Amino acid sequence: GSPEFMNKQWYLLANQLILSLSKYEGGHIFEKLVDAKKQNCPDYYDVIKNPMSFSCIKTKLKKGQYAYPSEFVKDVQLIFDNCSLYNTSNSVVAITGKNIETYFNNQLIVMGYNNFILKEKKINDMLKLV
Ligand SMILES: Cc1ccccc1-c1[nH]c(C)c2c1CCCCC2=O
Repeated sequence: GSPEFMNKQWYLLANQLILSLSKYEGGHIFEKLVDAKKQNCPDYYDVIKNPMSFSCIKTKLKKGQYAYPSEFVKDVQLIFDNCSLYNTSNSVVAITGKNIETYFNNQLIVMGYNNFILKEKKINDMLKLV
């Protein structure tokens, strides 16, 4: 397809997808960066050195700071990885995090978003062939 047209497309799906995650059940705990004091987890940024939240990703989208479709997924997946790292598997937060992660990955399938990630790869090979 048209290269800039494609970029407009997956940008639209990303902005849609981050919004669905904000409204999904429990998504509000990933909306903002954790305030270690107000959540009384005062060791959070001793454990999590690469913090990420839905609002950070929204700002990147708004600022046009994603060059590839995989870069958006990587940031969302980072939220889920921080969540499972910090919270024990039998905790409310860990369980909530795995529920949103399953939903995010399934939206990637339903929305055709993964085809944009596949496209990104072959273009970079097509560029390697030059
Ligand atoms: C549980 C909660 C409520 C309101 C705002 C943020 C949170 C939250 N969101 C994450 C990803 C958290 C926490 C605090 C509990 C332990 C640390 C954590 O992973």
